[PDB]
Amino acid sequence: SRIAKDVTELIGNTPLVYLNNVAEGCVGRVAAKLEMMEPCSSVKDRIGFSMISDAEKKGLIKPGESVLIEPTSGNTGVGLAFTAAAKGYKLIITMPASMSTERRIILLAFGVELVLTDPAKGMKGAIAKAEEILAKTPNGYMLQQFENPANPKIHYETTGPEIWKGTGGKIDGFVSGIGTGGTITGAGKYLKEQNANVKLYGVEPVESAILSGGKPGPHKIQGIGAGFIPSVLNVDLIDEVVQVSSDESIDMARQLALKEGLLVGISSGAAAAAAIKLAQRPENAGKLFVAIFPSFGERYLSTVLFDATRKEAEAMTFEA
Ligand SMILES: *Cc1c(COP(=O)(O)O)cnc(C)c1O
Repeated sequence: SRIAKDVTELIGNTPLVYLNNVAEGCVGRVAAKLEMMEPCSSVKDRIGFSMISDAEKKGLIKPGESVLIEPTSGNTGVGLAFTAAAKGYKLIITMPASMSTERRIILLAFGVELVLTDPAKGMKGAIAKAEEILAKTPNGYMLQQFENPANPKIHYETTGPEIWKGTGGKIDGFVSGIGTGGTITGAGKYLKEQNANVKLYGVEPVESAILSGGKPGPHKIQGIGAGFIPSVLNVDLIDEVVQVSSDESIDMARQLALKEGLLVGISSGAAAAAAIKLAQRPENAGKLFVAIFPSFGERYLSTVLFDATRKEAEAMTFEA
Protein backbone atom coordinates (compact mmCIF):
# COMPACT_ATOMS: atom_id res chain seq x y z
CA SER A 1 0.00 0.00 0.00
CA ARG A 2 1.10 3.66 -0.19
CA ILE A 3 0.47 7.25 0.98
CA ALA A 4 -1.52 9.50 -1.37
CA LYS A 5 0.22 12.70 -2.53
CA ASP A 6 -2.91 14.75 -1.84
CA VAL A 7 -6.67 14.31 -1.62
CA THR A 8 -7.19 14.23 -5.42
CA GLU A 9 -5.47 10.82 -5.54
CA LEU A 10 -8.15 9.46 -3.17
CA ILE A 11 -10.84 9.96 -5.82
CA GLY A 12 -12.48 6.95 -7.43
CA ASN A 13 -12.00 3.23 -6.88
CA THR A 14 -15.26 3.13 -4.90
CA PRO A 15 -16.70 -0.25 -3.80
CA LEU A 16 -19.55 -2.44 -5.07
CA VAL A 17 -22.04 -4.04 -2.64
CA TYR A 18 -24.95 -6.42 -3.16
CA LEU A 19 -28.44 -5.23 -2.25
CA ASN A 20 -30.08 -7.89 -0.10
CA ASN A 21 -33.41 -7.47 1.69
CA VAL A 22 -34.60 -4.52 -0.42
CA ALA A 23 -34.17 -6.66 -3.53
CA GLU A 24 -36.89 -9.12 -2.54
CA GLY A 25 -38.53 -10.73 -5.56
CA CYS A 26 -35.60 -10.19 -7.91
CA VAL A 27 -34.50 -13.19 -9.98
CA GLY A 28 -31.73 -10.92 -11.17
CA ARG A 29 -28.88 -9.63 -9.00
CA VAL A 30 -28.21 -5.98 -8.02
CA ALA A 31 -24.90 -4.48 -6.88
CA ALA A 32 -24.61 -0.82 -5.92
CA LYS A 33 -21.60 1.29 -6.93
CA LEU A 34 -21.05 3.55 -3.88
CA GLU A 35 -19.98 7.00 -5.07
CA MET A 36 -21.15 7.97 -1.60
CA MET A 37 -17.70 6.79 -0.51
CA GLU A 38 -15.86 9.41 -2.57
CA PRO A 39 -13.77 11.79 -0.41
CA CYS A 40 -16.57 14.36 -0.50
CA SER A 41 -19.49 11.92 -0.66
CA SER A 42 -20.60 12.14 -4.30
CA VAL A 43 -19.89 11.03 -7.85
CA LYS A 44 -19.14 14.68 -8.62
CA ASP A 45 -15.77 14.45 -6.91
CA ARG A 46 -14.68 12.66 -10.09
CA ILE A 47 -15.59 15.44 -12.54
CA GLY A 48 -14.63 18.27 -10.22
CA PHE A 49 -11.12 16.87 -10.51
CA SER A 50 -11.24 15.82 -14.16
CA MET A 51 -12.48 19.18 -15.45
CA ILE A 52 -9.76 21.07 -13.58
CA SER A 53 -7.07 18.51 -14.36
CA ASP A 54 -7.86 18.38 -18.08
CA ALA A 55 -7.75 22.16 -18.33
CA GLU A 56 -4.37 22.18 -16.56
CA LYS A 57 -2.87 19.55 -18.82
CA LYS A 58 -4.08 21.51 -21.85
CA GLY A 59 -2.32 24.57 -20.44
CA LEU A 60 -5.61 26.47 -20.26
CA ILE A 61 -5.32 27.27 -16.54
CA LYS A 62 -2.72 27.70 -13.78
CA PRO A 63 -2.93 27.64 -9.96
CA GLY A 64 -2.92 31.08 -8.37
CA GLU A 65 -3.56 32.73 -11.73
CA SER A 66 -6.76 31.37 -13.27
CA VAL A 67 -10.11 32.00 -11.58
CA LEU A 68 -12.48 29.02 -11.74
CA ILE A 69 -16.17 29.78 -12.18
CA GLU A 70 -19.26 27.57 -12.21
CA PRO A 71 -23.00 28.03 -11.69
CA THR A 72 -23.98 25.08 -9.48
CA SER A 73 -26.31 24.52 -6.56
CA GLY A 74 -25.45 20.83 -6.26
CA ASN A 75 -22.60 18.36 -5.71
CA THR A 76 -20.52 19.69 -8.60
CA GLY A 77 -19.75 22.79 -6.55
CA VAL A 78 -18.45 20.63 -3.72
CA GLY A 79 -16.45 18.39 -6.05
CA LEU A 80 -14.83 21.46 -7.58
CA ALA A 81 -14.37 23.12 -4.20
CA PHE A 82 -12.25 20.50 -2.43
CA THR A 83 -10.18 19.88 -5.55
CA ALA A 84 -9.66 23.63 -5.99
CA ALA A 85 -8.61 24.00 -2.36
CA ALA A 86 -6.01 21.26 -2.79
CA LYS A 87 -4.58 22.48 -6.10
CA GLY A 88 -4.62 26.14 -5.10
CA TYR A 89 -7.25 27.54 -7.46
CA LYS A 90 -9.50 30.48 -6.64
CA LEU A 91 -13.06 29.24 -7.09
CA ILE A 92 -16.21 31.27 -7.63
CA ILE A 93 -19.59 29.55 -7.46
CA THR A 94 -22.98 31.10 -8.22
CA MET A 95 -26.27 29.74 -6.90
CA PRO A 96 -29.80 30.99 -6.15
CA ALA A 97 -30.04 32.60 -2.71
CA SER A 98 -32.97 30.25 -2.14
CA MET A 99 -30.52 27.39 -1.56
CA SER A 100 -30.23 26.24 2.08
CA THR A 101 -27.63 27.69 4.45
CA GLU A 102 -25.88 24.32 4.71
CA ARG A 103 -25.19 24.32 0.97
CA ARG A 104 -23.42 27.67 1.38
CA ILE A 105 -21.43 26.70 4.49
CA ILE A 106 -19.74 23.68 2.93
CA LEU A 107 -18.58 25.74 -0.06
CA LEU A 108 -17.40 28.52 2.25
CA ALA A 109 -15.49 26.01 4.39
CA PHE A 110 -13.43 25.13 1.30
CA GLY A 111 -12.79 28.82 0.69
CA VAL A 112 -15.15 29.25 -2.26
CA GLU A 113 -16.01 32.84 -3.18
CA LEU A 114 -19.79 32.40 -3.11
CA VAL A 115 -22.11 34.65 -5.12
CA LEU A 116 -25.85 34.26 -4.54
CA THR A 117 -28.42 35.24 -7.16
CA ASP A 118 -32.06 36.36 -7.31
CA PRO A 119 -34.03 33.37 -5.94
CA ALA A 120 -36.84 34.18 -8.37
CA LYS A 121 -34.63 33.59 -11.41
CA GLY A 122 -33.61 30.05 -10.44
CA MET A 123 -30.54 28.45 -12.00
CA LYS A 124 -31.04 30.62 -15.07
CA GLY A 125 -30.14 33.58 -12.88
CA ALA A 126 -27.12 31.75 -11.47
CA ILE A 127 -25.87 30.92 -14.96
CA ALA A 128 -26.28 34.54 -16.10
CA LYS A 129 -24.31 35.78 -13.10
CA ALA A 130 -21.53 33.26 -13.77
CA GLU A 131 -21.19 34.35 -17.40
CA GLU A 132 -21.31 37.97 -16.24
CA ILE A 133 -18.41 37.28 -13.86
CA LEU A 134 -16.53 35.42 -16.59
CA ALA A 135 -16.74 38.43 -18.90
CA LYS A 136 -15.40 40.64 -16.09
CA THR A 137 -12.66 38.32 -14.82
CA PRO A 138 -9.45 38.45 -16.94
CA ASN A 139 -8.19 34.92 -16.24
CA GLY A 140 -11.64 33.49 -15.63
CA TYR A 141 -12.46 29.97 -16.75
CA MET A 142 -15.91 28.41 -16.64
CA LEU A 143 -16.10 24.63 -16.32
CA GLN A 144 -19.58 23.96 -17.74
CA GLN A 145 -20.39 20.50 -16.36
CA PHE A 146 -23.13 19.94 -18.96
CA GLU A 147 -20.80 20.71 -21.89
CA ASN A 148 -17.36 19.65 -20.69
CA PRO A 149 -16.07 16.47 -22.41
CA ALA A 150 -13.82 15.88 -19.40
CA ASN A 151 -17.03 14.97 -17.54
CA PRO A 152 -17.92 11.73 -19.36
CA LYS A 153 -14.24 11.11 -20.12
CA ILE A 154 -13.25 10.54 -16.47
CA HIS A 155 -16.07 7.99 -16.26
CA TYR A 156 -14.73 6.25 -19.36
CA GLU A 157 -11.24 6.13 -17.77
CA THR A 158 -12.12 5.26 -14.18
CA THR A 159 -15.78 4.58 -13.35
CA GLY A 160 -16.29 2.12 -16.22
CA PRO A 161 -13.03 0.17 -15.74
CA GLU A 162 -13.72 -0.06 -12.00
CA ILE A 163 -17.15 -1.59 -12.63
CA TRP A 164 -15.86 -4.00 -15.27
CA LYS A 165 -13.03 -5.19 -13.02
CA GLY A 166 -15.17 -5.18 -9.88
CA THR A 167 -17.75 -7.49 -11.46
CA GLY A 168 -15.16 -9.73 -13.10
CA GLY A 169 -16.68 -8.81 -16.45
CA LYS A 170 -20.04 -10.31 -15.45
CA ILE A 171 -22.10 -7.10 -15.45
CA ASP A 172 -25.18 -7.44 -17.70
CA GLY A 173 -26.85 -4.11 -17.05
CA PHE A 174 -25.62 -0.69 -16.00
CA VAL A 175 -28.30 1.44 -14.32
CA SER A 176 -27.58 5.16 -14.06
CA GLY A 177 -29.72 8.14 -13.09
CA ILE A 178 -29.10 10.95 -15.57
CA GLY A 179 -28.08 14.42 -14.45
CA THR A 180 -25.40 15.64 -16.84
CA GLY A 181 -25.36 12.15 -18.35
CA GLY A 182 -21.60 11.98 -18.05
CA THR A 183 -21.61 8.80 -15.97
CA ILE A 184 -23.84 6.69 -18.21
CA THR A 185 -22.14 8.06 -21.33
CA GLY A 186 -18.51 7.61 -20.26
CA ALA A 187 -18.79 4.41 -18.21
CA GLY A 188 -21.45 3.00 -20.52
CA LYS A 189 -19.26 3.46 -23.59
CA TYR A 190 -16.37 1.73 -21.87
CA LEU A 191 -18.55 -1.18 -20.76
CA LYS A 192 -20.07 -1.47 -24.25
CA GLU A 193 -16.54 -1.82 -25.61
CA GLN A 194 -15.73 -4.70 -23.24
CA ASN A 195 -18.97 -6.55 -24.01
CA ALA A 196 -21.43 -5.27 -26.62
CA ASN A 197 -24.25 -7.18 -24.91
CA VAL A 198 -24.08 -5.06 -21.75
CA LYS A 199 -27.28 -3.00 -21.51
CA LEU A 200 -27.36 0.63 -20.41
CA TYR A 201 -30.44 1.78 -18.52
CA GLY A 202 -30.88 5.52 -18.07
CA VAL A 203 -33.10 6.66 -15.23
CA GLU A 204 -35.17 9.84 -15.15
CA PRO A 205 -38.11 11.23 -13.11
CA VAL A 206 -41.63 10.37 -14.22
CA GLU A 207 -42.40 14.05 -13.47
CA SER A 208 -39.78 15.21 -15.99
CA ALA A 209 -39.21 12.27 -18.33
CA ILE A 210 -37.89 14.30 -21.27
CA LEU A 211 -35.92 11.39 -22.71
CA SER A 212 -39.25 9.59 -23.06
CA GLY A 213 -41.02 12.45 -24.83
CA GLY A 214 -42.26 13.90 -21.55
CA LYS A 215 -42.30 17.60 -20.76
CA PRO A 216 -39.89 19.15 -18.26
CA GLY A 217 -41.35 19.59 -14.79
CA PRO A 218 -40.52 19.94 -11.09
CA HIS A 219 -39.54 16.85 -9.10
CA LYS A 220 -37.73 15.91 -5.90
CA ILE A 221 -35.05 13.55 -7.21
CA GLN A 222 -32.11 15.86 -6.58
CA GLY A 223 -29.21 15.18 -8.91
CA ILE A 224 -31.08 13.98 -11.98
CA GLY A 225 -33.80 15.20 -14.33
CA ALA A 226 -32.26 18.46 -15.53
CA GLY A 227 -35.26 19.08 -17.78
CA PHE A 228 -33.22 19.00 -21.00
CA ILE A 229 -30.79 16.72 -22.82
CA PRO A 230 -27.22 17.67 -21.78
CA SER A 231 -24.63 18.20 -24.49
CA VAL A 232 -22.32 15.57 -22.91
CA LEU A 233 -25.10 12.95 -22.88
CA ASN A 234 -25.00 10.44 -25.75
CA VAL A 235 -28.52 9.05 -26.07
CA ASP A 236 -27.43 6.50 -28.69
CA LEU A 237 -25.74 4.46 -25.96
CA ILE A 238 -28.98 4.16 -23.97
CA ASP A 239 -30.81 0.86 -24.45
CA GLU A 240 -33.79 1.73 -22.26
CA VAL A 241 -34.96 4.70 -20.22
CA VAL A 242 -36.64 3.79 -16.94
CA GLN A 243 -38.89 6.29 -15.20
CA VAL A 244 -39.23 6.40 -11.42
CA SER A 245 -41.42 8.72 -9.37
CA SER A 246 -40.20 11.05 -6.66
CA ASP A 247 -42.14 9.04 -4.07
CA GLU A 248 -40.70 5.72 -5.30
CA SER A 249 -37.18 7.10 -5.00
CA ILE A 250 -37.74 8.62 -1.57
CA ASP A 251 -39.24 5.36 -0.31
CA MET A 252 -36.39 3.24 -1.68
CA ALA A 253 -33.81 5.67 -0.25
CA ARG A 254 -35.36 5.17 3.18
CA GLN A 255 -35.60 1.40 2.72
CA LEU A 256 -31.93 1.30 1.74
CA ALA A 257 -30.97 2.88 5.06
CA LEU A 258 -33.41 0.83 7.14
CA LYS A 259 -32.65 -2.55 5.54
CA GLU A 260 -29.14 -2.30 4.07
CA GLY A 261 -27.51 0.19 6.42
CA LEU A 262 -26.94 2.41 3.39
CA LEU A 263 -27.79 6.07 4.08
CA VAL A 264 -28.11 7.36 0.52
CA GLY A 265 -29.39 10.33 -1.40
CA ILE A 266 -32.74 10.28 -3.17
CA SER A 267 -31.14 9.77 -6.61
CA SER A 268 -29.61 6.54 -5.25
CA GLY A 269 -33.14 5.55 -4.31
CA ALA A 270 -34.17 6.19 -7.91
CA ALA A 271 -31.34 4.09 -9.33
CA ALA A 272 -32.12 1.28 -6.88
CA ALA A 273 -35.84 1.32 -7.66
CA ALA A 274 -35.06 1.21 -11.37
CA ALA A 275 -32.49 -1.59 -11.02
CA ILE A 276 -34.70 -3.67 -8.72
CA LYS A 277 -37.57 -3.46 -11.25
CA LEU A 278 -35.28 -4.68 -14.03
CA ALA A 279 -33.97 -7.51 -11.85
CA GLN A 280 -37.59 -8.58 -11.24
CA ARG A 281 -38.30 -9.24 -14.93
CA PRO A 282 -38.28 -13.05 -15.40
CA GLU A 283 -36.28 -12.61 -18.62
CA ASN A 284 -33.43 -11.26 -16.48
CA ALA A 285 -33.11 -14.18 -14.08
CA GLY A 286 -29.47 -14.62 -13.08
CA LYS A 287 -28.34 -11.29 -14.52
CA LEU A 288 -26.08 -8.86 -12.65
CA PHE A 289 -27.13 -5.22 -12.62
CA VAL A 290 -24.91 -2.43 -11.33
CA ALA A 291 -26.61 0.71 -10.09
CA ILE A 292 -24.78 3.93 -9.33
CA PHE A 293 -25.53 5.38 -5.90
CA PRO A 294 -24.45 9.01 -6.59
CA SER A 295 -24.24 10.43 -3.06
CA PHE A 296 -24.37 9.96 0.71
CA GLY A 297 -27.61 10.84 2.49
CA GLU A 298 -26.17 13.12 5.17
CA ARG A 299 -25.87 16.07 2.77
CA TYR A 300 -29.67 16.08 2.42
CA LEU A 301 -30.84 16.27 6.04
CA SER A 302 -32.87 19.41 5.32
CA THR A 303 -34.58 18.05 2.19
CA VAL A 304 -37.83 16.14 1.74
CA LEU A 305 -35.82 12.92 2.07
CA PHE A 306 -35.98 13.20 5.86
CA ASP A 307 -39.27 15.09 6.31
CA ALA A 308 -40.99 12.11 7.94
CA THR A 309 -38.19 11.23 10.35
CA ARG A 310 -37.55 14.94 10.93
CA LYS A 311 -41.02 15.74 12.26
CA GLU A 312 -40.90 12.61 14.41
CA ALA A 313 -37.58 13.73 15.88
CA GLU A 314 -38.80 17.27 16.50
CA ALA A 315 -41.95 15.96 18.18
CA MET A 316 -40.30 13.74 20.79
CA THR A 317 -39.75 14.54 24.46
CA PHE A 318 -37.31 13.18 27.01
CA GLU A 319 -38.23 10.24 29.26
CA ALA A 320 -37.31 10.55 32.94
C1 LIG B 1 -24.48 14.32 -10.79
C2 LIG B 1 -25.52 13.51 -9.97
C3 LIG B 1 -26.30 12.48 -10.59
C4 LIG B 1 -26.24 12.05 -12.06
O1 LIG B 1 -24.97 11.76 -12.62
P1 LIG B 1 -24.53 12.32 -14.02
O2 LIG B 1 -23.17 11.74 -14.17
O3 LIG B 1 -24.48 13.80 -13.90
O4 LIG B 1 -25.45 11.87 -15.05
C5 LIG B 1 -27.21 11.81 -9.76
N1 LIG B 1 -27.39 12.08 -8.43
C6 LIG B 1 -26.64 13.07 -7.83
C7 LIG B 1 -26.90 13.32 -6.34
C8 LIG B 1 -25.72 13.76 -8.61
O5 LIG B 1 -24.98 14.76 -7.97
